[PDB]
Order: sequence, then structure tokens, then C-alpha cells
Amino acid sequence: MNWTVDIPIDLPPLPTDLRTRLDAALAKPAAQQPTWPADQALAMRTVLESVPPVTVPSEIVRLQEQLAQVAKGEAFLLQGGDCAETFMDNTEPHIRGNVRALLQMAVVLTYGASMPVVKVARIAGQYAKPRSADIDALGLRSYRGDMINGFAPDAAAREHDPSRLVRAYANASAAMNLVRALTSSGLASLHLVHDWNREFVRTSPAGARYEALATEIDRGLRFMSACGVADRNLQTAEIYASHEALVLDYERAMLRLSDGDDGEPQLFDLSAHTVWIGERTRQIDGAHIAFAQVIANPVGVKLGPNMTPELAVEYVERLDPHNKPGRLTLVSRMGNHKVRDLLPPIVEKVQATGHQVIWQCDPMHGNTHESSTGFKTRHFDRIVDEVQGFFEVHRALGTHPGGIHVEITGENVTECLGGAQDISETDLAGRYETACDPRLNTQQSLELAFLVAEMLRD
Amino acid sequence: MNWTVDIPIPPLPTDLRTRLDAALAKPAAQQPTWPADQALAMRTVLESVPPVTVPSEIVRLQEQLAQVAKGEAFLLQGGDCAETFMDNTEPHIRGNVRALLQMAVVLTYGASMPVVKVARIAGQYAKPRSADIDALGLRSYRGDMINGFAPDAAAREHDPSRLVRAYANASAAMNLVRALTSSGLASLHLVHDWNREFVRTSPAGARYEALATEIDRGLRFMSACGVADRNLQTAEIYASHEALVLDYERAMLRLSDGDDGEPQLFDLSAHTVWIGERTRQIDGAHIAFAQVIANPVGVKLGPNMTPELAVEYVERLDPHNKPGRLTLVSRMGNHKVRDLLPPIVEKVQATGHQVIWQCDPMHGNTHESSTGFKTRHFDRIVDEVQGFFEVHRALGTHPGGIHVEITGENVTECLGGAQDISETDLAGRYETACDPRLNTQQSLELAFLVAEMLRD
Amino acid sequence: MNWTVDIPIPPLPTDLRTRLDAALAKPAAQQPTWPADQALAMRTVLESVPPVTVPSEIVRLQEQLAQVAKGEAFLLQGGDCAETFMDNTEPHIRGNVRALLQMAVVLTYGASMPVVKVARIAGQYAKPRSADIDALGLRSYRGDMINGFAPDAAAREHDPSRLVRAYANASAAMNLVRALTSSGLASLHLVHDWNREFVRTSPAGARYEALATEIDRGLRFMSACGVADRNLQTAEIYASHEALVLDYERAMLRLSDGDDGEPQLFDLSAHTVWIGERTRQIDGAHIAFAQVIANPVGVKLGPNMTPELAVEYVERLDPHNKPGRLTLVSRMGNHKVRDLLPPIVEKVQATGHQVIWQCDPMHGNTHESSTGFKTRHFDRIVDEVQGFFEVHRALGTHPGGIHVEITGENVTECLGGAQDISETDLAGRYETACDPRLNTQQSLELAFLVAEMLRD
Amino acid sequence: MNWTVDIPIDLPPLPTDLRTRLDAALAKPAAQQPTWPADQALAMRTVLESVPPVTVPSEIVRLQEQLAQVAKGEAFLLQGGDCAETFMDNTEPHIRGNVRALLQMAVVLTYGASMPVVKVARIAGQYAKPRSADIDALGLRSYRGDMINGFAPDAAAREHDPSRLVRAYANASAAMNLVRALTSSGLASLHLVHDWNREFVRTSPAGARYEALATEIDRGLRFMSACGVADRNLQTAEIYASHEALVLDYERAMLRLSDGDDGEPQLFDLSAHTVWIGERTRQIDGAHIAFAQVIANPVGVKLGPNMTPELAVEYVERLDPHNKPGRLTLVSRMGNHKVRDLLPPIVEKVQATGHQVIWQCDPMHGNTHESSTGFKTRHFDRIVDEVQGFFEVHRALGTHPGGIHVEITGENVTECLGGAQDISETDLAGRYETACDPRLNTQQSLELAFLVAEMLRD
Ligand SMILES: N[C@H](Cc1c[nH]c2ccccc12)C(=O)O
Ligand SMILES: N[C@H](Cc1c[nH]c2ccccc12)C(=O)O
Ligand SMILES: N[C@H](Cc1c[nH]c2ccccc12)C(=O)O
Ligand SMILES: N[C@H](Cc1c[nH]c2ccccc12)C(=O)O
Ligand SMILES: N[C@H](Cc1c[nH]c2ccccc12)C(=O)O
Ligand SMILES: N[C@H](Cc1c[nH]c2ccccc12)C(=O)O
Ligand SMILES: N[C@H](Cc1c[nH]c2ccccc12)C(=O)O
Ligand SMILES: N[C@H](Cc1c[nH]c2ccccc12)C(=O)O
Ligand SMILES: [Mn+2]
Ligand SMILES: [Mn+2]
Ligand SMILES: [Mn+2]
Ligand SMILES: [Mn+2]
Repeated sequence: MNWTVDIPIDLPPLPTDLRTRLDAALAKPAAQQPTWPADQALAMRTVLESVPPVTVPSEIVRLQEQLAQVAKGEAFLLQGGDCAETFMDNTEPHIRGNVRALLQMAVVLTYGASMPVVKVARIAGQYAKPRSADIDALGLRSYRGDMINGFAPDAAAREHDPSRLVRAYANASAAMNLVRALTSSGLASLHLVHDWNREFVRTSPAGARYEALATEIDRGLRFMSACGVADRNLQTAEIYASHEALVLDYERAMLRLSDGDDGEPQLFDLSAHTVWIGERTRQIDGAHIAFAQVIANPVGVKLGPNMTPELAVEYVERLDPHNKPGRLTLVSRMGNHKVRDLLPPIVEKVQATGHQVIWQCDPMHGNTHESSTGFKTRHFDRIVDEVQGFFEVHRALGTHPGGIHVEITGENVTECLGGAQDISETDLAGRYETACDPRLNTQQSLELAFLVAEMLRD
Repeated sequence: MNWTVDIPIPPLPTDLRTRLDAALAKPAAQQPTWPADQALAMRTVLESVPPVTVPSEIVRLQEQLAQVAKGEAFLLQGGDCAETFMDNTEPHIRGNVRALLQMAVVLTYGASMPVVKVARIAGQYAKPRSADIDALGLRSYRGDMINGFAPDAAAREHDPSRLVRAYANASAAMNLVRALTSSGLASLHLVHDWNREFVRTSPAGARYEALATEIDRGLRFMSACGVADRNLQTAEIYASHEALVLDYERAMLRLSDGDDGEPQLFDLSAHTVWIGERTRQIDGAHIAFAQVIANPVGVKLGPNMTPELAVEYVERLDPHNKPGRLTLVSRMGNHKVRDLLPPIVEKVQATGHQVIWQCDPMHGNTHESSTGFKTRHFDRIVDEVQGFFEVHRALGTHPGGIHVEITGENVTECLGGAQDISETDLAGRYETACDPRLNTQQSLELAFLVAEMLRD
Repeated sequence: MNWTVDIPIPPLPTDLRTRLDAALAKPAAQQPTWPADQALAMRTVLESVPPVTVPSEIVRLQEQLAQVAKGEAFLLQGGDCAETFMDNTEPHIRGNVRALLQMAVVLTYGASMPVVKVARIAGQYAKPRSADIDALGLRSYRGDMINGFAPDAAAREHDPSRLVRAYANASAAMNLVRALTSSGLASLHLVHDWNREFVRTSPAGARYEALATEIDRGLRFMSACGVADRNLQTAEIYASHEALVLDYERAMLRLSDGDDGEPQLFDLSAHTVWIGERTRQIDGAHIAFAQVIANPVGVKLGPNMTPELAVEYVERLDPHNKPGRLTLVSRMGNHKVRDLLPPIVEKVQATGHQVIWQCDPMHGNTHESSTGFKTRHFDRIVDEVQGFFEVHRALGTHPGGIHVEITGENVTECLGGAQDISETDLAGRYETACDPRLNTQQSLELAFLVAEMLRD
Repeated sequence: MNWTVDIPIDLPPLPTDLRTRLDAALAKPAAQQPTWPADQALAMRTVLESVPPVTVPSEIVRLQEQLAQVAKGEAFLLQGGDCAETFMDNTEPHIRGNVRALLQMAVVLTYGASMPVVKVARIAGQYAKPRSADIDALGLRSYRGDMINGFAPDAAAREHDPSRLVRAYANASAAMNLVRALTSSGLASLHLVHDWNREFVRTSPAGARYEALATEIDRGLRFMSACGVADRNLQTAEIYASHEALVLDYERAMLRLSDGDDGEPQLFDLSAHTVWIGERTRQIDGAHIAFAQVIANPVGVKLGPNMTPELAVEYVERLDPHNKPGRLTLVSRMGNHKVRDLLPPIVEKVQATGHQVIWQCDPMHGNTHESSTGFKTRHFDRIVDEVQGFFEVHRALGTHPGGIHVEITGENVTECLGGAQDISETDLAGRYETACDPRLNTQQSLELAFLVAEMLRD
């Protein structure tokens, strides 16, 4: 009839002082919010206020410690996953593939950087997106991600449905459960992950190019074993969860109070470990920035080509008022043709504040174009070149190129042009599967890690 | 108040399909009565969801249960009698995880060997009933996977959407159990501090002070010897429930890769499951389903168990003689266990198979109070574990573990303990959706008492 | 019966040469009387030999002694009163190492904190004498570094070749101590098994059974919690002796590299040394020598110690306020310790320096038996440690350690203990070349008793 | 007067059954023995029978386990030190230097081999040597090593002096004490040792040649740390002690019985962990081979160019009668011009026995010549080439090139020609300090390790 099933829905409030501060923050204007009825939103938030959290505060405190090391130039941040997760594709094979692809990158980057890599997935919550246009090319209300409405090009599917708040949480908690299982039970074994990398080198069209570094890494691993390193710390990995904090109904409902066995109680957003604010919602006096101000999680802000040095400093002063290294990550996405010019005066001005942000490169979102064959796509070479320029900016300034933020999948999709597979405009039509932006496929994402490893090694 | 999910629009190896079909074609007791087409829709949803557990965890559990079977570890299994969707919250889950960990510390010290920790959690949403009409003249409550606790006819109708609600709640609970155990709740030193606070405040804490202090001095000894808090920071808590609703269990089957031997069916709704008294028909679907899955399994054994039938369970469910694959869960009643258990243990031991012998001291010791509550006396619960130990000591066999129903809540559900919970007291916080649980103090007191059994 | 060694045919920093010269120019008590030119030849040999210890070990010991001084570890120091060349054998060295380890296990459990293990070994070859003529009318025996034990005049002549014989024996003993401690003698589980055998066979083993079993259950708990035998397989035993013969100690000085701060003189005849009652003249060469070397040092404090003099030792020997650099070693007599120690501890604590307070319960409790033997009563030895603990408990200060004279041999040298060694018994195996030692059973019994003091 | 000092000398016997077997073995003829009086030898043996052992049996059992792994192709044996230790040069700086030089080699070989390296020093007992001629070029009785007589060209010094048995033990136990201290207290820290290697690359004349591999190793080490390997297993190293078992008075006096907490009591030679029998004393029916037969230690036999395949098999049958992998090491020293020809039929015949020996290359003792300027010397290139040929023999046969046995020192001596320093015949006169054969100096020994690492990597 509909080919759906309906699932029926049937504790103490947050402290009054923290709620008072939250309410003053959320009184600010919020861009890009769903347009569902307030009373229905309230009902769904009330459901979510009672569910088990996706993450817990001690994990977020640990992440914060590891991100402080990144900010101080003593680790590197890898952040990667789908552009937009869908409920339909939130499956074991797909989750496992994206976790594998992230781990494979991390091995190569760890060796290249000669320092720890903090692994943060875009996963278990990346279900909401902004739109510039409220009507899409089919004359429909725009798809806004599965937390808000449906991808299917159908008017009914596109109506904003607050029950998707609860479907999002179910999907997020189920995905996170599996990410925890996979990372603690042997998928994330260093030797197993490297074996996958060896197979990539064996079969890639440009594997000859990456053979030398792959063999080095292999000889590094075998050296560890030769020296009598026990495989204990090598058996499991930590993968943290992240998404864009966009739908404030969801994020506010997933706020919890820490139990104060750590230093004192505060608000954590336990929908994720770390979240970032996007280019379309980072209004300095808007609700998203004010929400980020109130929560204890590490946070990031996207910085595009219109960014000024002065506005960047404002973000730093609002979001890192206590000068905690790693609390704030500034995520540059300029375009490969602009990054070398636009980034330096922003970095200089922010460095002069005495604060220590993480400088992270997003080489995807500034390098998107439309193909002749009608697909939204990005060229691999432009993605690579923005990271190259980003490294050059930091090397010239003596600052730390702190990490990358990429959109990838373990699927063999045909979404970005180029790479060693030499994906063409024609090829795009084969497996163009993204519900939003074009992702690096599993080979392209690994090839990028090898290339960035060589940047790190210089 | 509906959320809504879409019904999704590589085949099993032929032999596994054949064997699964044959198992599920056998008669199955205690199944919900809902329409086949609606059940199919829900199963098709569940066949696509992320699993609650993964096969490598289950293989690890099997290794650790083999050590139990060989007399080199002890099995602690505990949690709610029935999880509810309403009470599937962070505080409640944290409390039950804490209560299990607290027990495990005391039992680990008492046993002088590792304790395998298995929660009744993230799936324990279905129960059998002897009668389909209850004392109020309603269709019986069968757990939140099947129908609703509320005493009205509409709530008690069997609703297949509860299959998917059960999974949602299970996966969210399991996520949190993983987080809590890897991120410091399960720190050995933190858990023991809770035990010290119990001794401080219990009415019979004087009784348990000496052993508590011994444990404390054992922990400090580790630190004194330069043991780093690496192995001590985190714990493994496995998930278990009664495999009852075969619509749910069959939909949560996944095929392993052939990285370990050959491809097998794992039930990834849990790490380990057990078959109950009312569904363990030797030629029934539940026992046959258990034969087809790779998980470690248990079978409840009540007072009508024969030595010969016990051997037949062993031979059907442990056909490859894999130590720890099968757990036999005695629940006899404290007045019967000493008499009924020995000839069952003797006969099974003579097979050359190595089962885990596990004591369930709850389900054989239930009575109704004057004040109308289903309850159990603490002293009878303790005494069945005592008798169980005596049976094994006399035979030279391994008293392998306990299976108890507990909660971290301060409920008033079982009589007695050091709090001396009375029939009157029961009315205060009788919160269980099914059987009476040991509250958090009673569960810890039981662990101290069983530690003293282990030490003798 | 001579082996023969050749006299070997970068200058100190000027300030260290100046300070060493000034120290050694001060008056030195209790020195051998042998010709300067012969002493010089021997020192020149010793200036070229491989050191018994190395500076990084001494820096590590200093770190571990700082933890003792801060109340976070306990110091066990024990071995022969006087090592002899004749008894410097594998069995004897192994026995004394075993006896020290056995004590350390019990004390570690009792203290609930790490025990720093320091043997009187690999150098303890020289002793002071109050009288230069002994009861037989001979020149007194002064230890094998100086002259011979045999009661005849020729053997008692001071012989500087014994300097080099002492080093040879020391370095050979230290080699073996290193081998034994890294290669399984010092395995925690093996050492505890020896303790279990003692409880099995001692006449008062019933008395110590409960604590022995507690310790056993503590060890098994570690294993149960999945502690790997990595940290448990090996132990560190440091070497110590009284720094008495300044010809020997000065020849065994080596200059550190400047990898840790600046170059310093280390005495590499040992890890730590102490200055005795008869050589601790505040303006004498021994105290000045101790000021110049980087090793942790101790000073013996007897019944005539004032609080003011104790403070002067602290200020001279710990001028930089480095916790654990100085150990003050109380030896008062069991009848005096409670009275004499408190005002010394109070005054020193008020300085803001953190010394190690260590009990030597032997040297203040020596008497002569009817049957002619120098002996000590076990009960008086125990009682001085008891009083020492009482002094510290009353003051809120740290009873930091003990310094005892023990052997792994079944000798008959100290009266009493559970064996009830009598005056008659003494004649059986009175084997010490100087003071009466606790035998292997008495030394272990003492550790059990001091563990109970630690537990109160 | 003499410029010496005299040191005066002042327990249950070994079991009667073991002594009976020992006496039957030592009844055999023994070559190259000192000629001191029997009654004086007996007195000195009686002294030594009572001294603390240099090594203990549990260490030797552990070595045997690690050598079994070498024999099975899963580890590599490095054995190195002075040709002849002297008492005069048995000092802290010299011992420390030789330990450092061995460790430096081991790091490079571990990385190159991608498997553990068993580190065995020629040290703490290498005090005795054979001679072909009983009169030397000065018309004196030949120097036979400090255990027997004195190096000084003086008739009195050259008389065989049994008190040197006890001086040898004193020196051995003092050296071993220090080797234990150094290896457990931070000299043997992996990172510290590698830093020395970095400094060598910085300053060697051919450091450009070895820079790439040095940097690889550095990046391997930093990878370990990046992956969160704790520096516990990396802080200390095991260095075992070895010498040629030549003077049977010494070796027999240092026999001890194991305490039988291991499987059963037997005779261990506790003067060392492992000993070998030389080319001049390996008579198949001689006392040295029979002594090696009776002791439990791992043992080696030198095989020179006159070796037959049949005699090699005889050694295997006498010395490894229980087919214990690693118990026997066969140490080829052929000459670089002969090894490729002479070794293969020996390896083939021995492999066919079903026994697993360690095949170890001694590239020194077959490659010695006299310079025009009068010095006994070896060319670096010939030393390297014999190891090269040795590897080629094993690669062709599918057998395991199991290790090397070299004569090295941490001193900057001028004893072997060539290397990157290009040591000439003229240069030899500068620091020719060996009491017997020419050693690789500290730079040459490290350069050899780099070159053999490249052999391992092929
Ligand atoms: N693909 C998902 C299926 C899903 C994930 N978590 C839950 C929880 C409860 C029911 C279904 C699911 C979906 O379409 O939501
Ligand atoms: N486990 C040690 C690691 C090590 C420590 N120092 C060194 C020096 C050279 C090689 C290795 C090591 C080992 O592999 O022996
Ligand atoms: N206690 C839960 C609340 C809830 C609603 N949807 C989900 C999804 C996943 C976990 C929990 C929940 C209930 O009433 O079902
Ligand atoms: N880390 C060691 C543990 C140990 C090993 N053997 C012994 C013997 C006695 C006491 C302790 C130990 C240590 O704590 O010294
Ligand atoms: N007990 C020793 C035996 C001995 C003789 N020379 C040495 C050298 C090193 C150690 C011991 C010995 C003694 O009588 O001196
Ligand atoms: N390896 C863990 C140690 C541990 C950590 N937390 C707890 C709580 C209760 C018992 C033990 C542990 C283990 O033994 O399970
Ligand atoms: N160079 C050494 C010095 C030596 C080494 N060990 C001992 C023991 C006793 C006396 C001297 C030495 C030598 O010439 O023997
Ligand atoms: N301690 C882990 C090591 C590790 C395990 N799996 C992976 C995968 C990719 C990189 C590293 C690791 C860590 O460094 O995160
Ligand atoms: Mn995107
Ligand atoms: Mn129940
Ligand atoms: Mn004394
Ligand atoms: Mn040589």
C-alpha cells in the first residue's frame, strides 16, 4: 500500500541555570531550519531527551585531549565519510566499507606524518543539509537530508517530517553501535588494514607509483614485530563520530549534563563526539554559533573564500574564550586556485591572537563543478592541489597543517573525475550514488592519502 | 506519535538455507499470533539493519566460555527479568551495568579466576506464558517485543511493529553498554569504590567488611607490584536474552565470512542466547534453530529434567564436542537441587563433553506474597546456589556460573536480604514488568555470599 | 696460590678535584693501617676496573627512594652483617637474594605499596671496631677487605691486596645478583611458593597462615584480572654496604657524563652506601665524602643522637632538599626507641626536608649469651620495629623502611623466633663473621610481623 | 720493582655419573692446550669450581629458544666483538664501545631482516688463542692470549701461567656484570642507539650512500611511537656472551649442574652462554668436540676451506644427536673467492640429514693477508664479498642465511683496509691496537651492517 511500517512512540530536566543560558542562545535567528510544526517538533524532542546517548562525555574529553595534541603540532586530524548519509544505505556493508576506507587512509597518513592520526568519521548523524534554493530542478521542495525529508522525487516524500528526528537517532545509534563493534573486534587491526593497502597497490593502475611507500610501510610494520612489540595497542583503533550540527531540534534534544566526576557539570551534545558549523549557518550572531558556544564538545567552523581575517578572529573569540588548544578547528575550503592567496592572512591574524586552533583542509567543497553529462562532480587533481597549497601556506608561515576533512566512501562509486582509474565524464553515469556531493571512491581516497603522506614527508 | 520506516524493496549457501528452513518448519511453542504478511514486512526491515553484535565477538566469547567449561573461569549472567522500552534509559542501563560489574569484582576475587560477564540486556523483550489469559482476564503480557504491559485489551494485542521497536531499543542499549565499558565506568578501581560504599552503608556491612578489605588490599597489591591500569580500565560485557520470538531471531541471522573455517549462520541479535523451559521441546523449532546458529547457547533445566534428556540436549547442541558451546542452566528450587542435579551431572560428564554448569537460583524459587505480589525469598535464592556448589564439590565437577535477575535500582521485589525486605515493603517500589529482581544491594550481597562459597 | 695483576702504567673538573681533596684531607676514623705506597698501587688498579654499578641505576634508585620519602613506598634493606670471600658462593648469594625477595613479597602486600629492595651485598667487607685488640689479644678482625678472620696474628695484619680481592668478589657477586633477578629467581609467583612452603613447615606457621593465604589470593586475583607476568617476572635488587674504607671508595669513584645535568662524582662500588655510628663525625672525612658523591646515602643514628645534630646531618647531606637523597637509620634499642626517636623526627620534619626514616632494629639490641656467643633476641628486634612504627603513627610521619641483617642459611645466631633458638642451640651453626644474623625462617617471620604493623 | 700486585688465593662435587662421562670425554687428545704443570692447573680449577658463575642456566635455555628461531628462518644471528680480549683493555670505555657497536649493527640488521636479531658478543671470555708456530718472529714462545700468557715481548711474560685462569675469570665476571648493567639501564635503548647511527650517517665519508636506509629506519621508529607503542620493550636489550672454548682447564672448571626446576639436571658451561670450537681444535675424535657433546649450551663449529660435506655431517651427528634446532651452528669461513664454490655441497649434504643447524657466515678469518708495511690485515671489500657470496649460496638453495660472526670494536682503530674511510696500508700504523687479528673499526662495522641489510632486503 505504502511499503512502509509505522513504529509507535510512547526523566529529570536539564538544570534551570543551564537551560536559561541555552534558551538565550537559541533565541537567536537560525538559518536553514526545517519548517515543521513547533508542537510536533516539541513532542519529538521530548522523545529524544530520554533516549540513550550516541556518545558519552568521557569519550569527548578524550577526543579533546587528542585534538589539543593536533593543535600543538604533535598529531594530525583525519576526518572523512559520506557527504550525506541516508537511512537506506545505513547498512553493515556500507558502514564497514567507510570505516575500512578511513582506517586505510589513517595507516598511510600515520606513517607519512610520523605522528598519531586522530580518526574522525563523518558518520552516525550526517543526515541534514542546507540548500540555497527552496525549489529544485524538478520543481519540488528541495531534499534537505533524511533527518528532514526524503530523497525520492515525490512531493509527499519532500514534506518536512519531524518523526525523522527519531528515525535519525535510531539510525545514528545503530551505526555507532556497529562502529564500536568493528573497531574493537579486529576490523581495525593495524596489520589487517595494511594488507588491504597492499592489495590496492597490487591492483591499482598507478600502483607502481605508490609501491615504494607501501613497501616502506610494510617494512615499518614488520620492524615493530621484529622488535618484540606486542600486538595489543595494534589490534584496535578509536574512530570518533562527527556531523554538521544543522538541525537544532535534534542537537538540543541530544544535550546531556556530565555527571561531574570530571571537573564540573556542563552541557555535552551526545549526538556525536565533535560537530562543525557549515558555511551557510555560521552567522556570527546566529543560533548555530551560539549553540556551539554553549556545548563542551570540540567544534569546527567551515571557512570559505569570503572569509576575512577579522571574522575568523571573531569565531576564535566566541568559540575558544578560554584558550583551550584543540577546542576550535578552522576548516579552510577555498578552492585550489585560491587557497594559496586567501589562507595566509587568515592564519596570520588568528595566530596573533595567542589561541591554538586546529588548521584543517577541506579540499572538496571549494572544488565542485557540473559535468557536460549533467553530474555534480569534482576533479581529483584540484582536490589534491588544494591540500598541496594548504601545506605550502603553513610551511611558509611556520604553522601546523593540522589535518584534512574529506568526503569518501568504501564503495567503488564513479563520482569524482580522475585519479589513477582516470574516471571520465562518461564513467560518472555508472555508479553515481551520492545523495548530495560527489565522494572520493575507495581507491581515490587511498590514493589521496598516499599523496598527502608525501606532502607530510617533505 | 509514529515514526515510519521503509520496507526495503547474495543467497545463503544451499545447505544452510535447507537447514534453516527445516528448523523453522518444526513446531514452535509460545510464538506471537500476528499476521504472516505483517511479520514478513518487519523481518525484511530487520534483515537490513546493522547487527547488534558481530561474529568476531561471538567467537571471542566462545573462547572465554571454553575456559569456564574447563574449570578455569566462572560465568556471571545477570540483568532485568524483562527489559521494557519505557525503562530503556541511560540511568537504568548504567545502573544494571554497574550492578553486574560490582558483582563481578567480588566473584573474580572469590573464584581466583576470570569472570565472564554476560548481561541480560539489549534484547530481553519477550517472555513465555503458561496461560494465555491472565488473572485480570486479559490476554497475557508477553514482553514489549510482542505486546504492552498496560492492563487493557487493546494494549495486549500482538503487534508486529514491536519487532522493529525491539531492535531499535536493543541497538541503542548495546551502543551505550559498549561506550560505558570502554570509557571508564568499568574501571576496576572505580567499581570497587562502589563496593566499599555498599559495605559502609549496608545494614549487614559488618558481615562483608573483612572480604571487602581483602579485595581492596588485593587491588592495592596489583598497583604496588607495578601493574599499569591498562588491562584494568575496561571490561567486556556481553549481551544475552532468551531466544523466544523466532520472527526476531531469524531476521537477525547473518552469514559469517570464511575467514574462520567456513561460512556459518550467526544470530547477531546478541552474543549468546538460551532456550527456556517452555520452548525446549527436543524436536521443536527452538532447539533446531539453536543447532543451526554458531553462537554459544544455553538450555534451562527444571525439576522434571532426566539425565537421559540432558544427554540428548548435549548430543544435539554440542555435536562437535566444543567446550563452552553449550551451557546447562539448572533451576530446580533450593529444596530440590541437591537431590535432582547430581544424577544429571554424572550422566552428562560421562559423555566426555564439557558443558558449562550454571545455576539459575531464581526461577525455581518463586511464590506469591500475602499482599499479592509475585516474589522470591533471598534465603532460598542463596540456598539453591549453596546446594549447587555442594553437588559439584561432591562430584569433583565445576560449578561454572550463576544466572540471576538483578537491577541497579533500589526496588522492593525480593523478600529478605540485609535490608530485610518484608511483604509490606514490596508495595513501595515493585517495578518489574515480570519476575521479581534482586535489587542492587541484594545482588551485591549475593555476590559476597557466593564468593565465600567459591573460597571454600 | 697467587694470581697477579699489572699496575696500569681525562682530569676531573677542577672543582670536583678540589672538593674531593678537601673531603679526604679531613680526619678519618677506623681506617686500615697499611703503607701509603701500597695503598696507592691498589687504588690505581681499582681506578681502571669495570664499575660494580652504573650512574643511570643510581639515578633510578634515587627516584624510587624519593617515593619512599614521600610516603608512597617502603624500603627493605637486608643481608649479611659481613660478607666473606670464603662464603661468596652461588648457593650463599642465591639464598640471601631469595630471603630478601621472600620478605619483600610479604612487605609489599602488607604495605600496599612498592618495596625498594636493597641488599647488603657485593661490598660489605669492612667493619669498624671499638677496640683494636680483641678478646683473644689479637689485632681485631676488620672484615675481609682489611684482614683475615682466622684467630692468628699473621692473618690479622692489614693487607692492602684485600682491596682488589674485595672488588673481584664484589663484581662477581653483583654479576650473579643481576643474573638471578632478571632470569626467574625473582619471579613473584616462584618467590611466593617458597613462602607457602615456609608456612607449611614452620612451628608457628598456623600464626601466619591467614596472611599467607591472603597474599596467595591477591596474586591469583592479578592473574584473574588478566595481568600478564611481564612486570612480575623480574625484580630490581640494589647493592649497598657501609662506606668505611676510603681507599676503596675513592678508587671506585667515576665521573658521570653530562647527559643528566652536569658531571658529578658517583661511587660505583655500590648503588647506595651508609655511614656508621663510629665514622659519622660531622667534620670528618666520611661525612664529607658522602657530600661529594651523588649516590643516595644513609647515616646510622644511635641512642646519643640529638635532634640538633640530626638536623645538621640533613642540612649537610641534603643541601638541595631532594627527597630520598638522605636516609636516617634509627638504631636505639627496643627499650629506648619510643622515647628517643620522637624529638629527632619532629625536629627534622620541621626543616621541610624529606628524609627516609628507616629502622635498624639489630645493632641496638645485641648481648652476649651465657655460652659465650654475641647474640640478639628476636623479640627485642621485633619490638624496636614495633616502637618505631608507634613513633611515626603518633607523629603522622612515614615509617619508611627497615634495615636488617639476615641470611638464607639455617644458622643459629639470633635467639628466639618460632624455632625458639636457645643459648644451647647457638653453638650448632654460628657462622657469622661478625654480628648475629636472622636466619632464613626468622627473617621471613619478621616480615610477616612487620606486615601486620603496616596493616594497622 | 715488578709493577704488579699479587692477590692471594685461599662445596659438593658434580654428580659421579656426569663426572664419569666428563672424564671419558676429556681422556681424548686435546690440541693447543697450555703447558703448565698439572698440579697447579688442578689447584686453579678447584678455585674456579667454587666461584659464582658468569652466566646461569635459564639464560642459556632462553638463548637456545631464540637460536631455534634462527635455525627455522625466523630470526637472524649477529655475533661480534674483539678477536682477542686483553686484561689491560678490559675497561669500561672499551666494553661500552664494543657493546654500542654491536647494538648499532643490530638495529640496522633488524630493520633489514624484518625479524628479530639475536645479539651475541665475543666478550667476557675471549682470552685464549691457538697458534700454528711455537716460536714467533721475535724468537719468543708465542703469545696464546691472556688466559695463558702475556702479550709483552718478554720471555718471562710468555711463560704459561695457570694463575691467569683465575685472572681470566675475574675479568670475565667483571665484564659480564657491566654488560648486564649497560643493557638494562639505557645504553641499549633502541632510540638512543639509532641516534648514534644518525650521527654516523651525518659524518661518514659515504654517509650519502646510507642516508636513504637510515632515514627509512628513523621513520620506522617514529611510526612505532606514532602507533602508541610503549617504550617498554624498546628500553633494554639482551646481549649474550660467547668465546672460543679453547682452554679446557677453564671450561671444565666452569661446569655447573642445573637445579632441575627445568626438565632435568645436566652440565652447563657457565663461563658463557654459547661457545664455539675453532678450526685448529675441531678434531672429530678430539677433546673439544667431545666436551661440546657433553655440555647443554648451544655450540658452534668453524668450517674452513678444507671442510668436506661428510665431515660436516659428522659434526651434526655428534653435536646435535637429538635433532634440536639451533643447538648447533655451522660457521663458514671460506674466503670470498671460495665461498660460492665450497659452501653449497656442504649445505646440501647437511640439510639432507633432516637436522636444522644455523648457517652463520664468518667473513673475517678466511680473508686475512699481510700488508707491505708489515701488518696483518683484511680488506673490507673481501669481507663484504664473502657475506654476499654466502647469501647467494643460500638463496640458490632455498636455505636460510642465518647470521654473521664478525670481529669488531667500538674503537676508531686502523686495522682493516678500506671502508668509506678508505683506510690505506700507510694508515694502518696509526692505531693498530689488536692483540691478534685485525678488527673492523666502529665505522666499518656499522657500514657492514648497512650493506648486509641491503642483502637481507633483496
Ligand atoms: N535503513 C534503516 C534501518 C534502521 C536502522 N535503525 C533502525 C531502527 C529501527 C528500525 C529500523 C532501523 C532505516 O531505513 O531506518
Ligand atoms: N626488544 C629489543 C628491542 C631493542 C632494544 N634495544 C635494541 C638495540 C638493537 C636492536 C633492538 C633493540 C630487541 O629487539 O632486542
Ligand atoms: N524508550 C524508547 C524511546 C525511543 C523511541 N524511538 C527509539 C529508537 C531507538 C531507541 C529508543 C527509542 C521507546 O519508547 O521505544
Ligand atoms: N615489579 C616487581 C614485581 C616482583 C617480581 N618479583 C618480586 C619479588 C618480590 C616482590 C615483588 C616482585 C616489583 O614489584 O618489585
Ligand atoms: N671466594 C673467592 C674465590 C676467588 C678467587 N679469585 C676470585 C676472583 C673473583 C671472584 C672470586 C674469586 C676468594 O677466595 O677470593
Ligand atoms: N580485564 C578486566 C578487568 C576489569 C576491569 N573492570 C572490571 C570490573 C569487574 C571485574 C573485572 C574488571 C576483567 O578482568 O574483566
Ligand atoms: N684490567 C684488569 C683489571 C681487573 C678486572 N677484574 C679484576 C678483578 C680483580 C683485580 C683486577 C681486575 C686486569 O688487568 O686484570
Ligand atoms: N593505537 C592505534 C593503532 C592502530 C590500530 N589500527 C589502526 C588503523 C590505522 C592507524 C592506526 C591503527 C592507533 O594508532 O590509533
Ligand atoms: Mn558535502
Ligand atoms: Mn525471569
Ligand atoms: Mn652488623
Ligand atoms: Mn680472530
